[PDB]
Amino acid sequence: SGFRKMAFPSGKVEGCMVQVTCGTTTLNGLWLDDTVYCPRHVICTAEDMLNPNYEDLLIRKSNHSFLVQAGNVQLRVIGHSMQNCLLRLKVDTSNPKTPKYKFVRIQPGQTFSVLACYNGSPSGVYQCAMRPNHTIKGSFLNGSCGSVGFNIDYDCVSFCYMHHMELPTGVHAGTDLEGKFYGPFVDRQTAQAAGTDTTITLNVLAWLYAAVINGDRWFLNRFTTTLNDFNLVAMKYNYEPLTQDHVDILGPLSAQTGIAVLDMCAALKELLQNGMNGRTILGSTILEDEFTPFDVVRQCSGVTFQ
Amino acid sequence: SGFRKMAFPSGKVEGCMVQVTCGTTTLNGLWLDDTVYCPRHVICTAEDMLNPNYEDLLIRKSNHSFLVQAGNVQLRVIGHSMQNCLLRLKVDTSNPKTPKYKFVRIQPGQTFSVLACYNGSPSGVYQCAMRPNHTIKGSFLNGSCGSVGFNIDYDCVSFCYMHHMELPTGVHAGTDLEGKFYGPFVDRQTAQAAGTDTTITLNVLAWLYAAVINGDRWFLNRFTTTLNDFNLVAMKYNYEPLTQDHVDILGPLSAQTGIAVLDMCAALKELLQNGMNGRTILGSTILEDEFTPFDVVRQCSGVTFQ
Ligand SMILES: Cc1cc(S(=O)(=O)c2c([N+](=O)[O-])cc(C(F)(F)F)cc2[N+](=O)[O-])c(Cl)cc1Cl
Ligand SMILES: Cc1cc(S(=O)(=O)c2c([N+](=O)[O-])cc(C(F)(F)F)cc2[N+](=O)[O-])c(Cl)cc1Cl
Repeated sequence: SGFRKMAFPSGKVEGCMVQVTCGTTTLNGLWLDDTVYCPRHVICTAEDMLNPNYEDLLIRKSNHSFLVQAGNVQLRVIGHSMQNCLLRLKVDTSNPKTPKYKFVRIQPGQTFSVLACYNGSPSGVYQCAMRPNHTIKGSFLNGSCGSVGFNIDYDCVSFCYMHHMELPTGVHAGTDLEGKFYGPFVDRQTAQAAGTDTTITLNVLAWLYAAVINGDRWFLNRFTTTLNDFNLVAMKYNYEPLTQDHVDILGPLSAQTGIAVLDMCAALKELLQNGMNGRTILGSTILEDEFTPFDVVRQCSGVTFQ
Repeated sequence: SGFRKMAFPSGKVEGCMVQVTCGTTTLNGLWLDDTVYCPRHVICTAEDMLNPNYEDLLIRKSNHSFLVQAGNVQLRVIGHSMQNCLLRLKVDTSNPKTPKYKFVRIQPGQTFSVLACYNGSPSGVYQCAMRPNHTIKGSFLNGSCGSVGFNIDYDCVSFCYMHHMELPTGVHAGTDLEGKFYGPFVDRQTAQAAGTDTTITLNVLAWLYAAVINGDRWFLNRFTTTLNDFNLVAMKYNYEPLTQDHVDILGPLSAQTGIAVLDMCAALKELLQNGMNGRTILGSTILEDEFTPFDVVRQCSGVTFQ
């Protein structure tokens, strides 16, 4: 029993973190096989960040412009290229600790683990959801950029995030491991801001199913609702519209608990209109939206506490 | 910016997790040098758990009664002893992945990282506080016992918890790595229950300092208080009494933010009596008590957002 925001064990990623230095700028890189990945912003100087032309800044560099440090060992760069907002540095040593991996572009609403790192040294690990507005509420200080986000699937690490910037509201933005930003953000100093966000409806419903699996039914009711009537309430409370696809995804959780998805939606509607009346759900006084259906099935028992 | 419950990177502990089998019972063990540590409950049968005599159950075992599996490799037990509520199995191979480590007995209020494990395979990692009533609000299913709790100090892993049981309220209990239980619990099936708990005052104050370091001052006020007047309010709201030692510990955070500890206590008192009036603190609608002063200094910037 219990229910916590659980991260994936981080060892397989820890063995991939390196330090990349260009000029006066140091940040983190990801070393897989004979390639190091890092934010291309490493090549900017303290006067370059307003309107840096990365094509122009990079042509002016050589392989030995880049210092890559793996622990106390210095790796030699024998090649370099730009891929979107990342640099790819070829090095003369293949990472012996390379795990099985893939690069994936995650969808909004989906969760992953972040290994926060400074100067190539892992510092902490925590779970994050990709917000609908394509930012994450991370925890990051200066020098964290190049820290990565991942999920682990058996022995395979699916890398999905590399950190690049903090936005004015203190939330965070970055790219996939192909260097394409999540969201409309750019790696230069502008007036960019997070767009308005919304609550991840599918994840709140997932979490209500987790609460029932863990033995709590207090918030249920005798009503049902149609998708459309639910969605009228949803927009009132700044929730994502629920779709038939989302209803289908909740099938397994619905089967395990014997509660119809649209009946759970009726419960949510009531929670939204009436509040929680001093009560908690899985320890929480608020409706949580950073657990996916997948996250609930991973962590919760396969047999419910009836 | 941001503020999250951050766990320590778990790789150094992942390389220490093994599977221990005796009879029909399988659970997790911790392999350091040539010793495997695990809960002594591994030697009970399905009819032994009411009043097992572990001295009696163990004398009846040999070294080959125990099957220890490290990944796909079988370790051979060449010795065994009981230390309080743990077994210590000597094996014929020293763990090549042994990190620098120590065993520590943590105090209530203190936090650590849990590496949740099943059948010797790490599954997830999350941060926990040792409650004043000596339980933890973990997330654990059948087969998690022998999962460990730890803190990491440079390259040194300080092991402080090994998991043994779930109590009737769904909270968790275990021992230090000398096999001594935290709390009055015993490793047998009885009517034992968690005693009443209280909020960790020192940690709530720490977290209020974190909120100010991160730029938020809304909850402050123009008042101060004495220790004694604060403590009158504290017992009303089921908070730990604040002591001069706790005031002294908050010194560094007090200096960084320019807010006197007893002035922050006046703020807490007001929060306790008046509520949060629809507002949040570091994203939270409630007062959080699972971050220590140490945790705040580890994660927060050393320069406050004035
Ligand atoms: C990719 C990257 C960006 C920055 S940044 O200078 O700090 C930065 C950037 N940025 O990416 O160039 C954009 C923005 C904004 F415009 F999006 F707000 C804000 C910041 N910032 O936190 O000062 C730093 Cl230091 C390091 C890296 Cl690796
Ligand atoms: C050390 C240990 C205990 C149990 S236990 O059978 O599950 C157990 C124990 N226990 O430790 O013997 C005590 C209590 C209680 F009395 F404290 F409530 C409750 C349980 N339980 O969750 O069924 C299991 Cl399976 C595995 C281990 Cl390694």
